[PDB]
Amino acid sequence: HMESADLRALAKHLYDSYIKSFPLTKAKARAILTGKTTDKSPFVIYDMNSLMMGEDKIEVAIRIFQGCQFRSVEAVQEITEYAKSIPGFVNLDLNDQVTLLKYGVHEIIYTMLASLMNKDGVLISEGQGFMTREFLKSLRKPFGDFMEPKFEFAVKFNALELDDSDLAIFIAVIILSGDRPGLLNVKPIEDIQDNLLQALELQLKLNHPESSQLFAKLLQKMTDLRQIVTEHVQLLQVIKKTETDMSLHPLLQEIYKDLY
Amino acid sequence: MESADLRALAKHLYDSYIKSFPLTKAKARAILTGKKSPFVIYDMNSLMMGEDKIKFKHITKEVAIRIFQGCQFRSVEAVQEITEYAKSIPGFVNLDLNDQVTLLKYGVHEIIYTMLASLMNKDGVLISEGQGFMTREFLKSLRKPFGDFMEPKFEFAVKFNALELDDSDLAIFIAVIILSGDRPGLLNVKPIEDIQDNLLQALELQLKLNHPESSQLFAKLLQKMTDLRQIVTEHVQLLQVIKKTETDMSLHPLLQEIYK
Ligand SMILES: O=C(O)c1ccc(-c2nn(S(=O)(=O)c3ccccc3)c3ccc(Cl)cc23)c(OCc2ccccc2)c1
Repeated sequence: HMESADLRALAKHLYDSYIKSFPLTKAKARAILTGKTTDKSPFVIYDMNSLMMGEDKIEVAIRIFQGCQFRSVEAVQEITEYAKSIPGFVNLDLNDQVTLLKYGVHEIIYTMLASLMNKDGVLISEGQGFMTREFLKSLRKPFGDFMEPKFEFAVKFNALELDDSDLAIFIAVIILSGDRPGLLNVKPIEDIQDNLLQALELQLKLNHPESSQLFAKLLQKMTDLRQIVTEHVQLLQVIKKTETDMSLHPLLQEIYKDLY
Repeated sequence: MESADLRALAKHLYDSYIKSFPLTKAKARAILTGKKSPFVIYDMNSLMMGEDKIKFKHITKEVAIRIFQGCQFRSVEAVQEITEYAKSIPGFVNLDLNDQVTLLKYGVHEIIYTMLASLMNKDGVLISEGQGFMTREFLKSLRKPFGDFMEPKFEFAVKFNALELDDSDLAIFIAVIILSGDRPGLLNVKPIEDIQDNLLQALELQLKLNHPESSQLFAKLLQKMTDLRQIVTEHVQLLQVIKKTETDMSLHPLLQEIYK
């Protein structure tokens, strides 16, 4: 246990890093998804023709799939930058640094994807675009079904009503998982996470006092996260045996080589 | 400001510098001179014994590369320590977040070189928080590109250490470097220079009181930031060559990400 002032200090630290590391915060995403801003209004893609006009303003299922893979790579870069700032992370064994990231980036991506989503769609191109869930759900053969459970998770997850400051600590807890497969020094990983959890517990208590057992309930959502990554990796594997024309990113190839 | 305030600011920064960096200059100096002897790497065999005995954090391809990379992991590790320290400089965290990021982005190299001198003498360099000592003859003698990559760090430390600065001098000098208002892309230079003029004020008084016998040490120390900039460009231009010359450098995709 740390003194509560130390945890408050840790939380502020991490919020600052998160702000610096991720250009599109939940705070900015919500201001776009709600409205009353002629300054911030997205272009909305709901069919093939509006997609064709989307390029001029900012095969189809592949074009969209590949574009998602490059946004994903962009996010691993941002998450890796953030992780580097978590107190203790860079002092870990170098091999374990990779393993935490190998197993953490996806669970973090979906968490952060939820900030860019509502029941009806998802922000793209750094807020400038909005692609509707119904349009994606209607893409051919294997795709389309690739996007829907993220929406199903995002709707429930977003009802916790967390903000960027809450999320910064929650992301950290994810990265610092000492039960990831193949870690060499689990002990120093748990000790760090024991601090992030303490920081998160306090942060949640103060920022959401009317919201009973949010800490518990937020920890339970990592159950949902694990399954989404399972279903997703099973899906990517099918496209790999179906589409031999297209490829993955070197960085992406690494995250999904082995893994539970 | 009143002299008591500069004495206070200097006391403040020394206190912060102590907590932020594991191995002070005072402690390194006690190690490099004499009076638990550090494990000494002076050739290929003693390095092989360095791991599996003291099992070093950064060194675990082939030998010269392994060492070259190990320096970069320590550098990344140190950047977090400097970032922690910067957060305590009065006023720093109250600046525009983009500018905090810019000041660190362009400052860490000069601070790393500066502090590297505290761990160096003419004959070698401390590693692993003092537990190791790697000889300059060994580093200087690594093959083709790598040998010459390490020797200038030593060439700098020897001249710099002839000023005979201590941690209380160095804490302010570091602060002055961070708060450099000529870094590219700053949005609000005024408050950065305002802070720098105070750190300079504290630095000038500190040197006068701590080194009264040493005329124009303030001046001579400002002249060394002329040196630092040229050494950092030389270094960066040198890394550029190794990246384009050595194809034996294949690290894990996620590692290259962390260590870029
Ligand atoms: O303890 C520390 O504070 C500490 C800080 C920096 C280095 C260190 N970094 N680099 S660098 O990555 O090229 C670099 C340098 C300046 C700016 C940017 C990047 C070095 C290159 C040569 C040398 Cl001799 C040292 C360094 C450090 O080396 C300890 C070490 C030496 C040999 C094997 C393993 C570890 C220690």
